[PDB]
Amino acid sequence: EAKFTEEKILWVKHHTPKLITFAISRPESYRFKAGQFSRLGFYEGKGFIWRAYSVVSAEYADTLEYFAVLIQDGPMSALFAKMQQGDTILLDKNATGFLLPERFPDGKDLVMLCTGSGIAPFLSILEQPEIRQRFDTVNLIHSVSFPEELIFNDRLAALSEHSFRFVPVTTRAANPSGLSGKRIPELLKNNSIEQALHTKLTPESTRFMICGNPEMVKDTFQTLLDMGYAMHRNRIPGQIMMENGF
Ligand SMILES: Cc1cc2nc3c(=O)[nH]c(=O)nc-3n(C[C@H](O)[C@H](O)[C@H](O)COP(=O)(O)OP(=O)(O)OC[C@H]3O[C@@H](n4cnc5c(N)ncnc54)[C@H](O)[C@@H]3O)c2cc1C
Ligand SMILES: NC(=O)c1ccc[n+]([C@@H]2O[C@H](COP(=O)([O-])OP(=O)(O)OC[C@H]3O[C@@H](n4cnc5c(N)ncnc54)[C@H](OP(=O)(O)O)[C@@H]3O)[C@@H](O)[C@H]2O)c1
Repeated sequence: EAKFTEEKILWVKHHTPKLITFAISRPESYRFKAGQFSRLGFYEGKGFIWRAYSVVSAEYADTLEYFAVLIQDGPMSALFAKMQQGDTILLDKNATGFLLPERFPDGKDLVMLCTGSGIAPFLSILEQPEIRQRFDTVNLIHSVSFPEELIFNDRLAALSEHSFRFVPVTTRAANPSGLSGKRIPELLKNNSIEQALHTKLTPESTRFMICGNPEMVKDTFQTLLDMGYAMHRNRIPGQIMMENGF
């Protein structure tokens, strides 16, 4: 039939005036791999409006959960800001994306680097039991401007205490637990991330995922290349995978 189904908003949590999570009903035949994104839409008059969102919830969960930054004057943000439980929302029948760490042949330490809402796919990746089994450590570095935007801080930090480490980065204000004042590319360059994790990072043992602001992705990729890392390819195992968070 159609390329999408009509689902319902099950709930909406307004963590801050600009940051929301929400959940939608999940058709039994909707399958995705941790790290992928859905396309969500609404009827817009006689037409549609569609956007991509990384699935935050686990592959095995019975709902679909998402995490959205409300963009000033954004068309989809405007709908998200007024949507309520019970509203109809459209779910494209197909999930997409290549942020798939199991494609890495080996590696001792998985390091996921994200900004803002780009944390979303890594939250779903964190639920896959085999990811934790194949990596000696799994690390998540999350960069936001202010600590109030670290909305998953409480539980990620609870999961950190085969090890899992969470390092918050706040670029425009201090945060006690993690790194403050500096963006991820510089924190890779000056050894701060390597020191924060207590794990030496090398091309031989470290595998990188990057998701977030496109300028951050380019800057991080360039920094890693200068440090001897390589892009994962169809025929080269490599040590870097990346996806623009928007
Ligand atoms: C593969 C992919 C995955 C995505 N996953 C998510 C997700 O999990 N969560 C999410 O919030 N958005 C996600 N986005 C972006 C999302 O699809 C929309 O762009 C976003 O919801 C804003 O839509 P809008 O209509 O309100 O404004 P738009 O017209 O779509 O965007 C206006 C501008 O706002 C900025 N912007 C848009 N989205 C973001 C963002 N999330 N963070 C920072 N700046 C942004 C950009 O400069 C953009 O040009 C993803 C985009 C892609 C391509
Ligand atoms: N949050 C911001 O600082 C900021 C700035 C300009 C516009 N906006 C707008 O505000 C809305 C919300 O955005 P957001 O804060 O969720 O997303 P964001 O602008 O992408 O910021 C999230 C994180 O990404 C970092 N970052 C940005 N560019 C980077 C780069 N080139 N290299 C490395 N790290 C980089 C930011 O550092 P910094 O804090 O140092 O930028 C911040 O830590 C969007 O409409 C966005 O366009 C936000």
